[PDB]
Amino acid sequence: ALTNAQILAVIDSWEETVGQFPVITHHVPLGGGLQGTLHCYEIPLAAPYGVGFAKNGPTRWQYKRTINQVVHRWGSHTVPFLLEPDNINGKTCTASHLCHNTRCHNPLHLCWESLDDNKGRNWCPGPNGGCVHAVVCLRQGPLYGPGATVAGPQQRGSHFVV
Amino acid sequence: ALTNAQILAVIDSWEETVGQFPVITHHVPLGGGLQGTLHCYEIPLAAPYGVGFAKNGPTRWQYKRTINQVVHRWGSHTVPFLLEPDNINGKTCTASHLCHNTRCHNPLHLCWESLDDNKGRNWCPGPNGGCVHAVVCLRQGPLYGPGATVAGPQQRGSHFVV
DNA sequence: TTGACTCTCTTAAGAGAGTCA
DNA sequence: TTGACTCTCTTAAGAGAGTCA
Ligand SMILES: [Mg+2]
Ligand SMILES: [Mg+2]
Ligand SMILES: [Zn+2]
Ligand SMILES: [Zn+2]
Ligand SMILES: [Zn+2]
Ligand SMILES: [Zn+2]
Repeated sequence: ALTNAQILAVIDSWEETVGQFPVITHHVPLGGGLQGTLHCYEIPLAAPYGVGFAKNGPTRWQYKRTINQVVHRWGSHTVPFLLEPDNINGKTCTASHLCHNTRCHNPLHLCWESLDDNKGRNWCPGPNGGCVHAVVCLRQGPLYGPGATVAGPQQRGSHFVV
Repeated sequence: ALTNAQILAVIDSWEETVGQFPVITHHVPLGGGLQGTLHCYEIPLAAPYGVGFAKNGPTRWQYKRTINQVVHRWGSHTVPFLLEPDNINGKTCTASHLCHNTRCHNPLHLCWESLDDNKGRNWCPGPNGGCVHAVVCLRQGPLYGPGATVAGPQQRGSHFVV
């Protein structure tokens, strides 16, 4: 809600509830031929999810609290960042999964950044493969690699140069 | 329907027309602190665009030819790839700008790949900065870099470990 | 046959809000 | 007040199809 105290209280309640989610170990590529271990705090697959949580989409959830008799609701991964600016360079800030695991609500696996920065982590080589993200990646992005291009640049005639 | 010879004739007429688009020289980052040059063949900003071309969206165009009284229409960047497979790994193939310049229709600046591969080139370090795309990038992706993350992973209590 | 407009849709990373019990 | 559902929207890389003269 409006007060910093009320916001800190929302963050504290969220952390307490998510801290009781099942902790699932995931071994992950780091880049550079190395592997690491992440501990994700995963929201349940079906109701009940936890106090204050409800599912609004196949992999979308919301957290809600009643403050001053009014319901306040947020995207379930945005709560850690309620005291941060909600935009940057005129772009909306988004909750970004460093573990690339949507059900995870571990705030040690989340950052707050533009949707472009968020998306781009999918292709990052990872913290041991050359990640240059100032807020460093926790793993190599799941889509990093050579790709599967069907056809490359080509011309039939002689009208074009690179 | 259309024979492979009719398709080649469409590609040839498309190349003839695109080859007469204004050619703009762009200096671009290659990665590794190096600079290179790309020559983009840019569709005009407003009508007329060129024989067979029409705008269906702010940065979307289509190419149209009528053959034996039947109207055929294609996305304006898909024409170079009409003799190629149109899917791979269960994913639709898309025209992917190696020059990251949507108005460009230079077929030497295009490849044909999944939408995920396509998007990922936005963050590639480039052909002189560590690109691992099998069909190599022509330049560093426009969104490559440290990013502008507003807040990193953090917790208020001690409920979480990474 | 052609040009110049019109409309809505896909994907996968993210969102806000209403209806009931 | 709290839970469990419902719906559509945003973005930026990409698409298909209709109308009129
Ligand atoms: Mg993400
Ligand atoms: Mg692209
Ligand atoms: Zn996680
Ligand atoms: Zn990274
Ligand atoms: Zn180009
Ligand atoms: Zn590349």
